[PDB]
Parts: sequence; structure tokens; C-alpha cells
Amino acid sequence: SVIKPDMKIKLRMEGAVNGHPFAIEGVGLGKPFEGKQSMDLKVKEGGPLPFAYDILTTVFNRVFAKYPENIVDYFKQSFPEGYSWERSMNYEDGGICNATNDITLDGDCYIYEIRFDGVNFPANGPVMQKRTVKWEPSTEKLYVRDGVLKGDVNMALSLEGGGHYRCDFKTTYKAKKVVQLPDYHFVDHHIEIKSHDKDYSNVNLHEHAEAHSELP
Repeated sequence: SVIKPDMKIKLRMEGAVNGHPFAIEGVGLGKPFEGKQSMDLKVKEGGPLPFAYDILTTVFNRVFAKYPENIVDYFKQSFPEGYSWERSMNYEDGGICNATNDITLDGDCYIYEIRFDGVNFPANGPVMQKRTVKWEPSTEKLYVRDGVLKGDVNMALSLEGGGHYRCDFKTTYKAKKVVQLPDYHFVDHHIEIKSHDKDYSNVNLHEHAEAHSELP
């Protein structure tokens, strides 16, 4: 098995928000079978970022999700070849972010090639005004469509001025080789920025994720 209890992460994100380019790189580690990971991110270009860093965090790998034996694990199956994903994040005020991640594996280190592009964020909105606090925990709904895996989730950012800012995620996951497709299921998530410096030039990011096949 290429999936070990402890694995590394290396990534580079190039992107733009409202037409302003930036780039960020990261290094991390996680426990695939425990559905836990953490990483240190460093802004390489476009700093200091003029937008809420939180819109980027869920873009910085479902392989890091605890899948019980009774649920087909589309992600761990995909390796060593790997998989890629595409996603559109539709914020309630019209801001729209498109992102992609092509994930490969070199030894015990997952490598991510990420692209991020957000547009139409209002200048006086919580994103450009940097009023976000964190993403609330969530439950992603995963289902198969036309031979590939889809994942949708209702996300919400708590705001400093109180209340929440909603966004709808629609992700498509594509393995780079034929793998068994899972039945309809869920993945609970909780992403958190544990630390960061003044302008988010440096960010420590963690995520906790577990799948389950029944709710009620």
C-alpha cells in the first residue's frame, strides 16, 4: 500500500482575486486514516494579500478523511496514480471562486498543483474588508455522476460583526485510473487556521474530516 499512516504534503497555489495575482506555497503532514492534517503556508507573490485568507483554506485533499470500512474510499484507491478536483465556490453576495488541484504522489509525499481564481467580490464585502473569522464545521454530501465523484457542501464563514456569510461549494473529483465508485455518503469537516502572522504571510492550517454513511 502506498498510503502510509503518516504522510507529507507539498503544494503551490497560483491564482488571482478580483484580477490581482498572488502565489502561495506549503509544506505539511497528515494521518490519512485518521482524517487529520496540518500545514504551514507561505505567501510567495502578491503579498500582502488584500482579501480574506479564509477563502483559500479549503483549497489547500479528501485522502485526508477517515473512511470506515463500510464505505468505498474513492480517494485512497486512486493512488499511487492520484486524482484531481475542480470546484466552484459561490458566495451569497456574488463573489465566485473557481479552483483546481491535481494531486500526485512522490514516495510518501502528496504533491499539489493548485490554481485559484475569484471574481466579483464587492469592495465593501466581508472578503475584501477582511471581516471573516473562520469557517464553521460542515458536512459534505458526496454522490456519483457520470462515472465520477461529486461533492457539495453548504459552507458558512462567521463574521466579526456577527452573523454568517454563506457560500455553496460544488466539487468534482476525478481519479487518474479506474477505481470502485462509492454510494451516496457524507464527510464531516472542520478546518481551522491555528496560527498566522499579521498579514497572513505565514499560516498554520489544520483540518479534521471523517466520513459516514448514515444520518438521523
